[PDB]
Amino acid sequence: GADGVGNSSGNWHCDSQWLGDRVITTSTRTWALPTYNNHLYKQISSQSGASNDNHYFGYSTPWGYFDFNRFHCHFSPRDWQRLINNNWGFRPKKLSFKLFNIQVKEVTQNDGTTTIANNLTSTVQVFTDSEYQLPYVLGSAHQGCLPPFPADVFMVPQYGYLTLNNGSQAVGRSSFYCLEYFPSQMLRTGNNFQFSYTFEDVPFHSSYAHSQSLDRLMNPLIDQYLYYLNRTQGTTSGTTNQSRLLFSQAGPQSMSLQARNWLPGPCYRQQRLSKTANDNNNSNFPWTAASKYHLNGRDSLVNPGPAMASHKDDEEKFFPMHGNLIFGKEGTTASNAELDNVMITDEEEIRTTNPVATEQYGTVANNLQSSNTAPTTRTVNDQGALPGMVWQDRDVYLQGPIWAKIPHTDGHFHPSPLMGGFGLKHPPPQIMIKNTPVPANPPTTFSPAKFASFITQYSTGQVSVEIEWELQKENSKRWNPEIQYTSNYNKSVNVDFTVDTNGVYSEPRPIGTRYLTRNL
Amino acid sequence: GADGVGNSSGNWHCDSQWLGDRVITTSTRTWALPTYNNHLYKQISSQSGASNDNHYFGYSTPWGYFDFNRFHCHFSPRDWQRLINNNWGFRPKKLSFKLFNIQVKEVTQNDGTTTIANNLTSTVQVFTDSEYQLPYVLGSAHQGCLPPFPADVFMVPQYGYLTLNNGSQAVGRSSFYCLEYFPSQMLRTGNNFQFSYTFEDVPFHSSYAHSQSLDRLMNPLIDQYLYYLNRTQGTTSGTTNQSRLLFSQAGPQSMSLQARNWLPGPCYRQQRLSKTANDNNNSNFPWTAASKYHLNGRDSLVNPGPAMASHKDDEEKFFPMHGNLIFGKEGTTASNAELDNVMITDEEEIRTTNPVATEQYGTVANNLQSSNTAPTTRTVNDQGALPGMVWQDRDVYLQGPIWAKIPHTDGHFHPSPLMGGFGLKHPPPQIMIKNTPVPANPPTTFSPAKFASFITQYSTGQVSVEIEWELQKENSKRWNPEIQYTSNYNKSVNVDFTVDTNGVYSEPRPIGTRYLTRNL
Amino acid sequence: PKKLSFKLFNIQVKEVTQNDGTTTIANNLTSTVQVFTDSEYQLPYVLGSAHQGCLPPFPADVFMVPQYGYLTLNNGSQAVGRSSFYCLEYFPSQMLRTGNNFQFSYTFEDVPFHSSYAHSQSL
Ligand SMILES: Nc1ncnc2c1ncn2[C@H]1C[C@H](O)[C@@H](COP(=O)(O)O)O1
Ligand SMILES: Nc1ncnc2c1ncn2[C@H]1C[C@H](O)[C@@H](COP(=O)(O)O)O1
Repeated sequence: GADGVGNSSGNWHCDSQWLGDRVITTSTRTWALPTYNNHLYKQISSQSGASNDNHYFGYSTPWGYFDFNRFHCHFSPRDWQRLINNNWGFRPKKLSFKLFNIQVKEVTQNDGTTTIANNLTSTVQVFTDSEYQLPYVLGSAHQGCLPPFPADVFMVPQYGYLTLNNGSQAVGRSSFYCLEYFPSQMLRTGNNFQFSYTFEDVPFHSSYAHSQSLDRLMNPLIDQYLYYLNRTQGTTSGTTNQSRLLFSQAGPQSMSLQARNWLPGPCYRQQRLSKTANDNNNSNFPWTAASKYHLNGRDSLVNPGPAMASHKDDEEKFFPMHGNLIFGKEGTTASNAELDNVMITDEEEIRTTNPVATEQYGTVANNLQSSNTAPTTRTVNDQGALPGMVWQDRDVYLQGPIWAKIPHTDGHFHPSPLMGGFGLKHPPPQIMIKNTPVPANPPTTFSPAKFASFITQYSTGQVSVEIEWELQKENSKRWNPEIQYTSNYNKSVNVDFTVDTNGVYSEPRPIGTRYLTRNL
Repeated sequence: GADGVGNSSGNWHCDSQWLGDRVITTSTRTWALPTYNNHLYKQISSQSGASNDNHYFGYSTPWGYFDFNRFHCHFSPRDWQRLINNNWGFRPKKLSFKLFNIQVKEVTQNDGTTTIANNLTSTVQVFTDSEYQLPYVLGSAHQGCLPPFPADVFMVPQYGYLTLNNGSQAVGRSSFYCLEYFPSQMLRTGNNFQFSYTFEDVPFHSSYAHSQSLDRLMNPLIDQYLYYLNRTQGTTSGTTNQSRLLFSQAGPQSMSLQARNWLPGPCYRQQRLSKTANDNNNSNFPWTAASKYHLNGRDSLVNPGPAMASHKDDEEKFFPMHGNLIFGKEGTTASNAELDNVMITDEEEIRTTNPVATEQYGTVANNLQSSNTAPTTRTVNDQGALPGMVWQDRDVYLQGPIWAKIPHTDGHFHPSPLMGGFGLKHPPPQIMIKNTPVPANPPTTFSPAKFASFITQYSTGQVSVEIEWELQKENSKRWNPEIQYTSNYNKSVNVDFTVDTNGVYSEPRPIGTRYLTRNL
Repeated sequence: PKKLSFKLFNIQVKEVTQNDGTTTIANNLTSTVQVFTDSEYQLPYVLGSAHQGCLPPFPADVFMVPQYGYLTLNNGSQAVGRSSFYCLEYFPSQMLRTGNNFQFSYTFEDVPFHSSYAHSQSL
């Protein structure tokens, strides 16, 4: 598209309607972009002896980027409700990215007054990493996404990437990337940017919860025709009754003893924590007692491990040591905030397919029992994969991640984003943005010296993201009502999901996705 | 249709699927029919001096009838949920009635043993009052409908009608009806009955509740340009300031004083009752203090009067003297049951359009105020209709009535069934049923005497009712979540809407229809 | 497995009466029976749990048709709000009198051959 100065290069498209078979979410926000790194690429690295498991090496780029890898970027509270309460599952389909109404303001600090004006002849630069040649930095829960509330304005984040490193140093195999060596479209006021993307085939999310259990799958009325051993010694114990091999036919009575066809999902035990700050051990163990992995001799915390249940029945107070995603309430410092200032997510719908995160896995034998030796039991704390296991993945919440770029390696197992969502080989490419550097005043004499005197300026405009969603409708013969998400009809202070007395949108609680029931 | 003995004349069609634009409810139940009134039409009437406001005159017919004027006859608990939580409104469209799998069993009491067998050569008789010539006895909350639970069997009710009466006596203008003077189809085993009906145009029900109020409709920020009088005397009161006419311009501050364009709905004050059996007056006033009407010098209790709100804000304990429909729990005598044995329905969603049932209506002047006379106020307890009034009708619950035959008179006002539902000029006609009388053993000598010796027999079979429902989808731009009906996810004793330990379906609570919000 | 053909026939409905000390059994011709197949897989699948009531190994043997019972999500002896109650009457079913029959055809999906072999080599 190509138009003029006094002619808007786009309209405000923010709406969503339903097709019963699918739903299209249109979102528009206002963005602002500073000049990052002073038009410079900078080599960043770990502090000279400041930390060990946090060593790193990379670069800081003068470029910014757009992101909307949060569900609340596209769905409104209400829409999310309809979605959750009605559909077995859902998925992404298409994508439409649009940049418009661009304005480049240049600022000057004269005396003690900052004046801002229009630099019409100035441009901005956009390009999309569709060949996936730039390090994919999205899908890491970073901030700078689109505001949940449409009326809010946001600052466009800065691009920074990491590389292979040996402590504070780097290896010869490390990689340096210049985004200037990429063809980019430059835009003046009245120019716009267009982009269309098509999601790959990716399994529906589980917007459902099982009404049956793995162990409670059989028939309560009929007995099995299979036999198991339940008595090794205990006979008609009185006279001459040491031991005897006795077998029983499985019945509704021997419910946790019946033959089985399937196993629970894998596991990686997490430490149990209480929300009550006195049930816990009087010691600081969020690192020395937490489950972690290490690569290249570098410890890294296994935060959202395999999908495991948060708590067993009749507790609802013990959450796993970081066994789930925790969201921070609006207005709360990034450094050591209170327990009443965060929102911990409960994964208690997957109890029927998944092992409890804090609890064990089960029992394993590890000896040759006999008259000479007593049978030994081992408590299994870590279980790899097994032929016959079935599990449910995590959950997506209104403010959770949407997709994630599956790493390009030789092998993957069950490539679903650990933080939750859709694992994509080729995910919505990265869209870069940056203000074209404008040389300040040059000398009448020639200078070979690198240019570093530029006019200070920032850009602003609108951005629009349209996404189509395929839906999986609900087909259940459940007689009684199922559970639905709802607002408290009671007389209330402030309205859930709303601005306050001085204009600040706030998301009260996290929103699960599993409210509807399907069988096994 | 015409087939044989060992050939079922129909299948069990009980299911419901959705079309997003409409929903079709198919229901099948098993019915049983005795021989009523001993194959006789009987003249019934009021007891010789047993009651005065309960005097009556009519007849008892040997016929039975089919009824399904209850929503739970067609919708399952779950379906009702989907319906309620998703649609602005709904309505009836088509109808399909089917009778089949008929069996006529004749019983004989020989000694002390009742033997039951097959009388194949016996018939049953059906016909549908489509000319509306038989007194419409449906839409009166009578019992004998189709069981909420599909597995339950029901007894087919008996037909009885009333006529014009003068106390215990009747007038010459009274009417006697013989259902034998109607053409009816007789069916043997293997015969079936078919019937299709088409609902008329009738306004959608309000499956919504207003998010705005009548008095709270204007703009909170801007002031009106209209003026009202708010001060008659109170001036700069000190010296020589008796009285002065002063007017104010309506503002957000004068909120309950601003000019108005609309009025609340009509009213007929009801007496206030408390659920706490000690707040009330120590006197029995359910008749001597209740609002009632009288025709022909006969008192009749105004049970579900005009649609009025049950209680004002911050109470939820005071219900109107019969100002709403009350349902009896499963297993509870018809005579003086406990308060904890009934379900009282709350009409607290229509607070914004309707006057409170127990509270007053407002203030009216009734004198010519002056220096000589002080202004007089009258508390209005009864308000007819008024140009500019707007009201919401009652509500339909999972177990409430569906339709009602609007009486054929010279005039109607707002012909909506007082008990709630769809007022129909021509509602689903009455379907009659009766076992064809079989003469027992006759004498070898001729007798002119009326025959009264018959073989005792009862009929049984299946019945199927299919109804199509037009839906009005939800189109709201509400940002925050709306309230939804849901089951308590908590650890529970018995499951809501389910059979118990010995096989008895029970409906826990009444189900409203207004969960979604629309503006004014 | 590849294909499947299910057929019900020669149905007879006998009704019994205990009069004095003698049980008499006779024919109730006008009586029906009801069949339906969960093809939408909406009823809890209770098969494949080694239960009894299958078809007799020996053809000459007669068998009793088992009863349907299912389980749901539970919290000890209690149930959760997310539990599910199923009524098989809310399913369209075909009713049969004497002389009526039931027909059904099914097609297995692609599933790897079973190992009717044993390796002559070792790992
Ligand atoms: N989010 C997501 N994306 C892709 N695949 C998923 C996902 N979640 C579960 N799976 C399953 C579906 C396939 O059966 C399997 C392919 O693994 P492979 O290692 O590709 O053979 O992985
Ligand atoms: N249930 C029902 N049936 C029919 N009409 C209804 C109903 N509820 C409200 N109304 C309104 C709709 C029309 O504007 C008006 C016709 O009244 P009339 O007296 O017919 O001129 O009555």
